[PDB]
Amino acid sequence: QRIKRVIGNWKMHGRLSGNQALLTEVAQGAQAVHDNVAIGVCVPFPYLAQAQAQLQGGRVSWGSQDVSAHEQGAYTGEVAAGMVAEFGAAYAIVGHSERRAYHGESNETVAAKARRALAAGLTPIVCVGETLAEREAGTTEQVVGAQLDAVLAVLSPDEAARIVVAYEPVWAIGTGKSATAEQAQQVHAFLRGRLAAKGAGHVSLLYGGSVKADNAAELFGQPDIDGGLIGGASLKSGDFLAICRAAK
Amino acid sequence: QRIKRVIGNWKMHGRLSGNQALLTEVAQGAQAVHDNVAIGVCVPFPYLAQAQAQLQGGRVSWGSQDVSAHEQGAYTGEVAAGMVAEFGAAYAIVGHSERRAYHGESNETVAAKARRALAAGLTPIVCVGETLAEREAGTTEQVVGAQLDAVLAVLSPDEAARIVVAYEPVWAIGTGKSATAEQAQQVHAFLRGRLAAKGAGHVSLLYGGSVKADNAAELFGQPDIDGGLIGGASLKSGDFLAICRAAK
Ligand code: NA
Ligand code: NA
Repeated sequence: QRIKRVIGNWKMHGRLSGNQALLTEVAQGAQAVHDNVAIGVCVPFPYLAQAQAQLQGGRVSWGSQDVSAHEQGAYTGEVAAGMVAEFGAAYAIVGHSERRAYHGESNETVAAKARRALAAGLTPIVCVGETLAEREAGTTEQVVGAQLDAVLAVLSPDEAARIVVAYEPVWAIGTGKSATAEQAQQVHAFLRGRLAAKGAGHVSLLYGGSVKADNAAELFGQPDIDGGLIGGASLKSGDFLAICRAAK
Repeated sequence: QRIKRVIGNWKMHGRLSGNQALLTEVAQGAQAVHDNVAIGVCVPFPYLAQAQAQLQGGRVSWGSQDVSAHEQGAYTGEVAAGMVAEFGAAYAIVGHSERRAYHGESNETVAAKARRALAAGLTPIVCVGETLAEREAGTTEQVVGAQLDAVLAVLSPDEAARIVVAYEPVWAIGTGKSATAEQAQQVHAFLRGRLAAKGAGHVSLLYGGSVKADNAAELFGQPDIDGGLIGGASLKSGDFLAICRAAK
């Protein structure tokens, strides 16, 4: 029995007063979700203090959407895992496809980010995923395998047991193709096998493609999908809670 | 006369209790500095709320070390200029050499960041600077000129009159080489001419190389150097205030 999780990635959205509305609604609605679902939100850096003040003591966790590969130094604009941790955050997303694409983050850089998260007392949500070109070239397993291996290679098994992994079907996001639950399960089963070989087979594997209120039950019903890293639906409390309830 | 400014770039340093100590010392010391010097600190994103609570109503301004090229969207980890503005920040650093190198930010991306900063009511500190390879190839003017032109091209003159520009001699970093005051002036005079041709000739031009208590007066005495964007010396209140006082 592995941990079920529904974690919202707000991405670059939110201002103080809209954040307070979403956070109150989610905290109030979360009381009605089955108690085995770990619910969390990852907010933009400046609002970590707000998320703490509003959610502290409740069942909703919070986190950042990135952390630096280093603990300190001449890295203008970057935020250290140690900084995020001081606001009682539980999570840090590392290696999101948007950052691998737009910021050029390599497999090895993501591995360093995972380690920094752990060292600071956060649970890293380690994102992996292949592009359309990669999938059509038949290299899905080589790619997401190399991404995950790079992270596992710098951790002991006991450290690896503490991560979360998220699969993003980048090939189905704004390309004209779409993913089925079965196609998701196929990659999750592959990733589960790599985790087991490391001795981290119990780690939560979250689906990070398009998750909406109408498809959550089908996706989360798959045997190796333990929940979701939710995009746009995480911005409207009704949709987000609907998704949280489907993870029972 | 143009606005004299000394702005500390903390880079990726600081935790809550050390931040409070530095902020207190700087605010207290700032009360004795000549009143024509605009003193500011740019802090990591999670501490913008802390800088506001501690500095509000005083003469020390605060800012972020970056802002997104976009106002909102699917840009996991990125922080919008609007978000920074809600914490009463006056500044955002855009195009720092560390971000052009480590994050691949192009000339045109920096220009978009400047615009987002202005639209949100921040003063962007637009960083320009050439590498060693560039300087030794004789291309200093072609490079820093292109970097500045990209930002000026997307602004009207009235908009351009609101920016700050900082020159970073990237060629002096980890190279053993150093810049003289006369060399700094030569580049500033070139950048001043480009600003004047746009109708933005009154803009503050800050020197962003290595500034220490013992060299500040010589650098800031140059006719086109209006102050400094300070690195490591910004981390110790005594050294930072020394630098601030020299901008009289
Ligand atoms: Na399942
Ligand atoms: Na001067």
